[PDB]
Amino acid sequence: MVNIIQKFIPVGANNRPGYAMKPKYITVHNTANTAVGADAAAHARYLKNPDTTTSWHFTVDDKEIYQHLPLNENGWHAGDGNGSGNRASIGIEICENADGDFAKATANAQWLIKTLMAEHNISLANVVPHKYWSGKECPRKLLDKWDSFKAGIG
Ligand SMILES: [Zn+2]
Repeated sequence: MVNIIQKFIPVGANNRPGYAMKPKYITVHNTANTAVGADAAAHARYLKNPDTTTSWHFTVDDKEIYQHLPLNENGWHAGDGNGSGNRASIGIEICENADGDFAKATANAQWLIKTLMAEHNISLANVVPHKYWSGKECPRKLLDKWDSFKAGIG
C-alpha cells in the first residue's frame, strides 16, 4: 500500500475538460523528465499551472502517489484526440527524477495498477502503454521490457 495524495486540478482549468468517463483501459507513461525534484508532488503543482495543457490521473515516484483528476473524468495524455486513449482510460505517469529510484517508482506504479484493475474491473490486457494509442515512444524505459512490466503487476 502506497500513500495516495489527492490534488485535483481545479474545475475550470483548461487542462481539465470535465468530460464524463467510464475507464476501460489504463495507459502507462514515463515523464521523461530527469531533472532533480521532478517528482509526483512536482507534477501535481505543474498540472495546476493555469497555462498547462496536458493532464492525467496519477503520477508515481519512488516515495508516493498523486491524483490530479477524479476517475470519472478524462484527461489529455494519450495524444489520440477523442480516441479511447484520452476518452476511456486512466492515465498514469512514472517519474524519472535523477534524485529518485525508477525501480522503486515502478514497483509503486505496479501496485497502483493492480488496485485500479480490481476497482474498475479492467483486464490486464487493457493495461497498455501510451505507444498503443499515438505510436510515440512512451513509456521509454519500460517499452523494451514491457511484457515483463505487466507480468509484475499481479
Ligand atoms: Zn506518454
